Amino acid sequence: PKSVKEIFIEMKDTVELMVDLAYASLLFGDKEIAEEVLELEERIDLLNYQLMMHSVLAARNVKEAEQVITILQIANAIEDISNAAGDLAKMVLEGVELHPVIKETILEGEEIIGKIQVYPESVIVGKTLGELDLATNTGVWIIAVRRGKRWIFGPNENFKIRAGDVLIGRGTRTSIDHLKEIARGAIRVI
Amino acid sequence: PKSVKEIFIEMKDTVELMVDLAYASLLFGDKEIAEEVLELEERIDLLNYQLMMHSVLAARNVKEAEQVITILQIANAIEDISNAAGDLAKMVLEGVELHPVIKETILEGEEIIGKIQVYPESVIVGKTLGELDLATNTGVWIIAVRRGKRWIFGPNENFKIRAGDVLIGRGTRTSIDHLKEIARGAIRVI
Ligand SMILES: [Cs+]
Ligand SMILES: [Cs+]
Ligand SMILES: [Cs+]
Ligand SMILES: [Cs+]
Ligand SMILES: [Cs+]
Ligand SMILES: [Cs+]
Ligand SMILES: [Cs+]
Ligand SMILES: [Cs+]
Ligand SMILES: [Cs+]
Ligand SMILES: [Cs+]
Ligand SMILES: [Cs+]
Ligand SMILES: [Cs+]
Ligand SMILES: [Cs+]
Ligand SMILES: [Cs+]
Ligand SMILES: [Cs+]
Ligand SMILES: [Cs+]
Ligand SMILES: [Cs+]
Ligand SMILES: [Cs+]
Ligand SMILES: [Cs+]
Ligand SMILES: [Cs+]
Repeated sequence: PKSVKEIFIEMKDTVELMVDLAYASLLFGDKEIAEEVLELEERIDLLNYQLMMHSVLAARNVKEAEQVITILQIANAIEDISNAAGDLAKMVLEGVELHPVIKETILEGEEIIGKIQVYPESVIVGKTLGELDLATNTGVWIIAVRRGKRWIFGPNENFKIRAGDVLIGRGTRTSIDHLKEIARGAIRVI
Repeated sequence: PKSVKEIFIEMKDTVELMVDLAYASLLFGDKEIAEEVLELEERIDLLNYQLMMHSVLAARNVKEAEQVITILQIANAIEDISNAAGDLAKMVLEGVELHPVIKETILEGEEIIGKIQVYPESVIVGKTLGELDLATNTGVWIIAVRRGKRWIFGPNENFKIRAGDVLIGRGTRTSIDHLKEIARGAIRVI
């Protein structure tokens, strides 16, 4: 038996990832990332359905119905951000020629998206994301990892980095360049 | 003369802030933060109008019209995320009783929102955000600052921290607790 909070947290955590990937796919014109986004859009509809199922069954009296509505209302805004993400994804899958200012805009905002190469020498090779907490210890958020021909989306704390992995992360420009050097093996301390 | 990129970057940077504040206002039931969000919603419509004005005037031939459309299309998704943020803000301004799982959900997601007290002893007192780059050097994003009776939203790199300021930031739970100790003066190094 899942809780409303459980379901709700995954919705928020998933849509945050979806918006990040929609931008990743636009920047790299990557159709596989774009397709991950639409799969996630489905999971959101499924989570929202379940949130409604729990919510509806839970209101006993008037005051509680009133509250259960504030939840649906928020899940609705999350729902709208999810479809918006899907929209950006479709543009990539459609294969339309993107105006150059789009990729530059994603690389020059307060928070950009960056691609990081991991070298054999890097002090992070062998460390899990959990152990590392780059989000925590570097402000760079790892949203995906291209390990050869495969993609690991929304990797967890168990995921262990290998030389050759290409980290896809979000953070400030400075956060990303820094992290890149830690990955070339230029910076031996994290 | 502004450029399309200029306008576009502010749109993306502003909506990212709006979503962050919509959550801040929900968590603290703060009506002033909520009202900032709606003011920002207006600025987005204004930026989008200008983006359209530039875009429309810029397409010379067919291929270029095609590209200018990919821009409008994205500005449209940004537009939808902005209205979604406004929706969350309205719930706070409406003063409706929020279901308890909402504030817990904002405090228990991958990325939470936190309130940070700055003490006289803190090594950050006297430092500008620019100089500091907490986003960069700590992964905590400062989205607003309650300095007494006033709010500084989306503070820039010039903003200089004072004892007594209450920093509103976004980051992982660990990033936020850490930053809190640097603010109590418990941790003398950043
Ligand atoms: Cs490509
Ligand atoms: Cs959806
Ligand atoms: Cs019921
Ligand atoms: Cs909706
Ligand atoms: Cs809608
Ligand atoms: Cs393309
Ligand atoms: Cs650190
Ligand atoms: Cs995963
Ligand atoms: Cs995850
Ligand atoms: Cs590689
Ligand atoms: Cs309040
Ligand atoms: Cs708007
Ligand atoms: Cs024209
Ligand atoms: Cs729209
Ligand atoms: Cs819409
Ligand atoms: Cs309230
Ligand atoms: Cs650091
Ligand atoms: Cs500002
Ligand atoms: Cs700013
Ligand atoms: Cs204070």
